[PDB]
Amino acid sequence: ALPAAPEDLRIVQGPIGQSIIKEGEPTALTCLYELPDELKNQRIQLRWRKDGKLLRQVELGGSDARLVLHKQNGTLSFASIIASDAGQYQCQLQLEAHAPINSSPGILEVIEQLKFVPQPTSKNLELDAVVAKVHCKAQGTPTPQVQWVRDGENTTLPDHVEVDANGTLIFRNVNSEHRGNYTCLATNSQGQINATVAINVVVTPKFSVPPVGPIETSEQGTVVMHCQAIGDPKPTIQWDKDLKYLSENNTDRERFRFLENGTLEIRNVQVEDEGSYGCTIGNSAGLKREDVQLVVKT
Ligand SMILES: *[C@@H]1O[C@H](CO)[C@@H](O)[C@H](O)[C@H]1NC(C)=O
Ligand SMILES: *[C@@H]1O[C@H](CO)[C@@H](O)[C@H](O)[C@H]1NC(C)=O
Ligand SMILES: *[C@@H]1O[C@H](CO)[C@@H](O)[C@H](O)[C@H]1NC(C)=O
Ligand SMILES: *[C@@H]1O[C@H](CO)[C@@H](O)[C@H](O)[C@H]1NC(C)=O
Ligand SMILES: *[C@@H]1O[C@H](CO)[C@@H](O)[C@H](O)[C@H]1NC(C)=O
Ligand SMILES: *[C@@H]1O[C@H](CO)[C@@H](O)[C@H](O)[C@H]1NC(C)=O
Repeated sequence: ALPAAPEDLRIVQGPIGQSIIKEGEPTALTCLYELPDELKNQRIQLRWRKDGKLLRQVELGGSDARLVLHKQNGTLSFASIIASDAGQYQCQLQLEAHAPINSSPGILEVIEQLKFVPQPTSKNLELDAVVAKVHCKAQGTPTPQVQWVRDGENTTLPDHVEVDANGTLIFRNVNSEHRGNYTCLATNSQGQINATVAINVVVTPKFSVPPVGPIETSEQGTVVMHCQAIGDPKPTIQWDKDLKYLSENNTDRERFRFLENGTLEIRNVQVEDEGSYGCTIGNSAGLKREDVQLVVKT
């Protein structure tokens, strides 16, 4: 129950009753004011509120951003409208220790861009994964309907593929038939947008020929240890000793032979050659390692 503000302090041109603006467009809401000279040194605040919440304020009397409030004329200016700018706006002229002067409210409606939020992207699913999900959400005016189809010659979603009420594409017990290009369509009266994404099915490496040991030999003998892998993408193999990689850069080049088929052959075995040798198999999907003990008998 604060005292009323003086009559010469007033909002001359408040916001328009209703504005409709397209997302991406600039706009501005008005709050032209008259500030009498006998208050120029008082604490006077011009505030803009959105849905009842303070949004911008500037002191009018005593002591590149997208959304700014201009001191001289009270304009709330939007350099570019975004969907969340929609709401009910009101400006206030507030002298310290007095009742605020309230403008009429102004409704700001935004014609939203038809677009995905966010835009679906390509995914790699693990073979035999129990559940895998690909979200699809869009905005627009009105809110668009979202659906999934398969791209290409056969548009039907494979078995154990479904779309839930949120537009989420769901794969159950991922198998090789799930691989393909899948299209999310968002449709309303503004048109239709189409995000097609690659859904690949990958397989972490597995040993087809794992290293097998213990490998026992005598000094000056020759040993071989094997490593071959399968997977999708085609895995690479890498030899280590005690988790330290092995190559020509750190082994005797006339004794250690790294064959193309994954086999490691050690000629003229020495006592120091003993230890734990490992093969790591890897692709873009994952990694595995298996090790073997090399025993050198005196
Ligand atoms: C208020 O002043 C600013 C700064 O010059 C200007 O950009 C804006 O257009 C003005 N408001 C109106 C409604 O003209
Ligand atoms: C299209 O794909 C579905 C789902 O995998 C399958 O059941 C159907 O037989 C396919 N149709 C043709 C003509 O290949
Ligand atoms: C849809 O999303 C909401 C969250 O907005 C969640 O609570 C609900 O469980 C989801 N529905 C399904 C079927 O996943
Ligand atoms: C998707 O389309 C691209 C381009 O046509 C093609 O190379 C690819 O094999 C298709 N399928 C997947 C799973 O990416
Ligand atoms: C979706 O867009 C792709 C291009 O990315 C196109 O090849 C495909 O035919 C479109 N699908 C539909 C149902 O419009
Ligand atoms: C790799 O090739 C070498 C030489 O031909 C052979 O001795 C070895 O057994 C091969 N490894 C496997 C796992 O076949």
